[PDB]
Amino acid sequence: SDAMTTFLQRDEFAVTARVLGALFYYSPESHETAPLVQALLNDDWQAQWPLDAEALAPVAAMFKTHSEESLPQAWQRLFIGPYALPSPPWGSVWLDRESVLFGDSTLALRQWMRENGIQEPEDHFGSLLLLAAWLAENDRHHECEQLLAWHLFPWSSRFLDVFIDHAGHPFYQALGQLARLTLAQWQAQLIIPVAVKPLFR
Repeated sequence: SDAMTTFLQRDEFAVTARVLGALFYYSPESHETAPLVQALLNDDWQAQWPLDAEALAPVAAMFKTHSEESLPQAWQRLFIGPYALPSPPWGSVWLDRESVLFGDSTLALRQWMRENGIQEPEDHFGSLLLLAAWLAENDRHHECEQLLAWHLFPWSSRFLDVFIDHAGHPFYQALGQLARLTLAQWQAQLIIPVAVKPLFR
């Protein structure tokens, strides 16, 4: 490392948070993400992602792996309904004893946001990554690390493990794996430790 390469690489965190967050937040047909989806399905991108090539290669291939289920079918099944979601992408599902939306962990996140002047529940996996990206982009690094350590990482690894195991569409399995690898890199570099919180699901 040196100061020049570090500065030139400043956007690695935020851009990867934005990609991962968007792909969990928006439908794969959205104007926001369809071009990214198309590139993951068809094009050469992995060299530009800030992970080791050996770790990325299987993931890039998994994105391109065929299913008879369409991406819009999978998105609906995984994130919308009507049947229970295999891995619901909201923090309070994992961190609240009753496993509801707008739970106690959601309120803890809200309080933290309010005390730091930061402004549908807020604890969606994709929403939290998009918020982390915004914080990093606006030079609020201390706050970004608290968001990750206290409000995302206590549940994200569990959510991702279940999602990867049960997604059942290669595109979304790959997205889960990419997120797991990327967030693990971030966790390993965090200045402060992850809050250890009970997980109920």
